[PDB]
Amino acid sequence: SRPGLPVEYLQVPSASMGRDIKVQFQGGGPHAVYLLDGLRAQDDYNGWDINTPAFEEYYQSGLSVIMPVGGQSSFYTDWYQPSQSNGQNYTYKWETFLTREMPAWLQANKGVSPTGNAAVGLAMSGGSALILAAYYPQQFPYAASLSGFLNPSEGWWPTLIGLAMNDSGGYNANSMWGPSSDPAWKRNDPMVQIPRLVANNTRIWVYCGNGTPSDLGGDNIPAKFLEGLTLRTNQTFRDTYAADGGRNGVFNFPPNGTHSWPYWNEQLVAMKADIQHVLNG
Ligand SMILES: OC[C@H]1O[C@H](O)[C@@H](O)[C@@H](O)[C@@H]1O
Repeated sequence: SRPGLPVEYLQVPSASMGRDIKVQFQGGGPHAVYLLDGLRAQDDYNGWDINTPAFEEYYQSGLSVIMPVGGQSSFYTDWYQPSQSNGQNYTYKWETFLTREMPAWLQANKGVSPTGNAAVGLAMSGGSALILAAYYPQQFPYAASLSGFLNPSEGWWPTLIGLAMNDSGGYNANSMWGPSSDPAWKRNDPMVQIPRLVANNTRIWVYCGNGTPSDLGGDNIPAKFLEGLTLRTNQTFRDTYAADGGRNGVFNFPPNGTHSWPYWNEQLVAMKADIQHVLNG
């Protein structure tokens, strides 16, 4: 990162996962932007730090920046069981980590507020961000989804998500939310949870690109299909939000936008003033 940036790397114990979770962190205010990674999340650095100047862009913004590290194919959710076939030796509990363990550690050690924050996700974690806002409104009054999979329980989505998770580290969607008919699928479906976002008055920022090249993952899915379905589902989400009385959203579907880190970063920059005004202001 740019010289002079007070960027830290932390080891935050997760009791629920029985291991330490690495977290990249920049201070600068009591409230924070949680920057969530995609399907191919690595164990060294969060994709936002690898691919974008996020820390530099939010330096001296009055907001802290939190980039959890790890959780390949996790959907930032609490799984039913260890991923069956790839030999995972514990159960992912990333919702517990993000909503309890991590904010408790950051509050106790640094004074970061557990409440009044923003969740910003892309691709895999676009839906995660909205789900976090749906069920933890005090923690996340603001959520952004950038090229997110916003109707994971519908139609071919469980199949596509299963394919993409397998293509990213051999993870099993069935171990995560059960068979596609299990209640966990709808529970974690932003489209289904729109009325929670409306009643919570969540400030939502929803971007979606189209075409190629793509950083969505799921490269094992026939060319162009995931990229187009992601757009169509985002458009349906947009229409449904309005139909359900939603009145606190920004929807950015620029025709030249792609599902790629450069556009996701452009959106992160574009929403900065928006987050500042909503969270601080
Ligand atoms: O996400 C934050 C959670 O953990 C914090 O430690 C609690 O103080 C509370 O603010 C919340 O239950």
